[PDB]
Amino acid sequence: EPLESQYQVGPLLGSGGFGSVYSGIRVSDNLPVAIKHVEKDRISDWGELRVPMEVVLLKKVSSGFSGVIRLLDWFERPDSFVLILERPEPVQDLFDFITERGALQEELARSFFWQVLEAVRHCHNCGVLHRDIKDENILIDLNRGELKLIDFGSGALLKDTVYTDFDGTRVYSPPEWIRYHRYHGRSAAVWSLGILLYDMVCGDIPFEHDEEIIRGQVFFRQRVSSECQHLIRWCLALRPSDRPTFEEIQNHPWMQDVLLPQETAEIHLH
Ligand SMILES: O=C(Nc1cnccc1O[C@H]1CCNC1)c1csc(-c2c(F)cccc2F)n1
Repeated sequence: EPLESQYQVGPLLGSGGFGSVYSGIRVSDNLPVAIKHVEKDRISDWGELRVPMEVVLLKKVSSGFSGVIRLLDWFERPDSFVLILERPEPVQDLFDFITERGALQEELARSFFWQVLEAVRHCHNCGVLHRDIKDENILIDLNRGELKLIDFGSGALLKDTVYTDFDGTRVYSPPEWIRYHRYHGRSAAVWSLGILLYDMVCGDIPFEHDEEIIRGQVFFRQRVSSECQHLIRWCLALRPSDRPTFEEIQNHPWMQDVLLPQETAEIHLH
């Protein structure tokens, strides 16, 4: 029951706005894990089963489907919570992967983007809005060609009314947030997915400054097919209601004939 006695702690994987995250092994069966610490003073969103809203969201999405890193257990300490999360091995985040490869071939980006869409749909089906979809928050299980979302620490319960709070990543945030401090969940998620898909096929994000986000003119700095460009620009429609639904994204001509994850690993990752 001590954290100490169930887990051998390994080295730090990263720290930041979300807390500090370490590699670990579960002693009972040697299962690789990740161990995330969050200081209670740093938590502003709370929920109940009293825990961080992050733990509520995780428990909602962690019933089995493999497109999210699951919450395996958690602990409360006097000044912090400790979350025990899945750890694939070998693994690499998508930011690192794109940094190393540069812009992804479209077949690969299609496979990755499709898996992200399936994972986001799973979250929304479980009643969870992630609100920080980006390269750094997507892990690639390199052996199986499977992508997995991490970091629910800026997420919220999914609702149909306006959100007036945001603490995700600004350059992935939509023009309605920038201009009005208001957004709806789904259409804000589709904007972020447009930013993400551009990042995959171009190797960097399309917008740095607020003025570029609100102008929403997309320039392509690498060669990208016309169908991919069209999907990106649709996702990045300035008016929220002009963006595609997940169903419309997944029916788009660019999204046809996706590789399976295992095929994807055999072709592009092995
Ligand atoms: O939940 C996860 N991670 C996380 C959560 N909540 C906030 C941040 C999180 O991650 C931080 C560490 C890596 N960058 C961000 C997680 C599980 S496995 C893992 C991971 C890995 F096993 C190898 C390399 C990088 C990894 F991310 N991460």
